[PDB]
Amino acid sequence: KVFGRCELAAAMKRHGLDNYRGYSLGNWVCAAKFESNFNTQATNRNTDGSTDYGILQINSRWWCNDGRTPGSRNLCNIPCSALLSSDITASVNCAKKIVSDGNGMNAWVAWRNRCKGTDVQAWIRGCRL
Ligand SMILES: [Cl-]
Ligand SMILES: [Cl-]
Ligand SMILES: [Cl-]
Repeated sequence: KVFGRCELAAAMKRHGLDNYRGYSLGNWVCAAKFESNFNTQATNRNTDGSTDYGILQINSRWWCNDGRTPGSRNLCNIPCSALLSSDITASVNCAKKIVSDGNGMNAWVAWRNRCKGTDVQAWIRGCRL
């Protein structure tokens, strides 16, 4: 599913991501924009052989099981395929664990490089929330 911008903001809020660990909704929408362009089915293969999955490009090295990332963990206790669903529940619940791991949203390098320090409120501007 490719979400609309406000549609995704609303879904993220519904699932308790708004201001989670102090990160406003615009941060999360911005991260999703640059990670996946709002496409739940996004996948990308990393140089280390791991894969990133879903709207927030969650990585199989630590967070989910895909059966093909040697030496990896599955800390969200989910198959990576669950992160591709039109229902963002699994991605949100896993993101909550990731952002709580110590480095906040810096875990998403694209958030650090493209969202951090910017006017992230622009991502939810106009949205009925
Ligand atoms: Cl915001
Ligand atoms: Cl594996
Ligand atoms: Cl980047």
